[PDB]
Amino acid sequence: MERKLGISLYPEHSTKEKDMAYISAAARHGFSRIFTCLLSVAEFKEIINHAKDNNMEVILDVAPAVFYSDLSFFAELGADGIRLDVGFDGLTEAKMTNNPYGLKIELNVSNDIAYLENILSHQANKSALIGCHNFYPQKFTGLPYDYFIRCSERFKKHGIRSAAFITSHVANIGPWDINDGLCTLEEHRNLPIEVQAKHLWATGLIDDVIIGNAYASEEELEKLGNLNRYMLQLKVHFVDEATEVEKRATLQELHVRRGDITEYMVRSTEVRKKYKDYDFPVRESVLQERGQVVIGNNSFGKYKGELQIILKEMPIDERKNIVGTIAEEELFLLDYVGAWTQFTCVE
Repeated sequence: MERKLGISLYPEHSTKEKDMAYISAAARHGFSRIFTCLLSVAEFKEIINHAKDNNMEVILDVAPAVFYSDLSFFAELGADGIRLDVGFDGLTEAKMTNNPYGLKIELNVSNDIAYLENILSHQANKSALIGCHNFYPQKFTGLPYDYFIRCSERFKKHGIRSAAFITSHVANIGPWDINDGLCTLEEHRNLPIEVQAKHLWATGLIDDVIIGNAYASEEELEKLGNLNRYMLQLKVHFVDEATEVEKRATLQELHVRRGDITEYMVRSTEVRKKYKDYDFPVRESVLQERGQVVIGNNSFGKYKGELQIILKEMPIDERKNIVGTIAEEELFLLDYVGAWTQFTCVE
């Protein structure tokens, strides 16, 4: 399943000019999805048209107070779908998927109940359904990890497109007065924007990553657009002593964690076939600690040129050279390198 980047808009808290400029900005970094919020016609129509000219999928969230299943009004705007933030009896959802306007029905992923099982037990077009998590403006009210996974696995089990929200650290606009950041997972509230996106995609359970607040900076859009969406990339910082060959082993290789794992380190064993002829002089070895990129040196015999990323502390081993460290904010990402997982290391 294709992976998209998205942005959120709140046109009532802004002008059509800056919203259209933002859509343009996000478009030149591979964003192709918009979440838009009607809290309180022609200008929404202009903005949405500008979005559709820039090949962006538009999902409308409209407050149920500001008015039934004549979804024609959403069609006339040029929206591609509507969010059902709160659900019904399942039957109503089912009938909405048969709308004659080709509109997507976006469901709330964030409720861990047999919601889909209910909807699909009625005569429902599964192919019209998508799903998106809530975001959480109040600090500490975001979703916990295990709950978030259960929720996302429901939608994955049924092959339905999923999405979640990440938060910008520049953006100043959300739907309400309280805005402590707009992300789905609580743990993402104070993480770098690109790390949040990396995490969501690394779960294997999220297809689309949407910035929940507006406007993300040019730099933030660029960072997100630069990411490989379909493979884990771990930011590495080299030590001063790292040789050219150690850096090439680190950066030029598609690493694979050998499937017979150890809990102490990620072993990239195919690397040492290419590098076993090369010079890895012994230098000052240090305590092995989580996040270190190390390599087997000249004195490691069979294991010379074996690149490892440390997962758990081990005593000094003079048969290894320390090469660098994975960025501290990204250490939790090591848990997504399982048996046989490909990953790269990037600067």
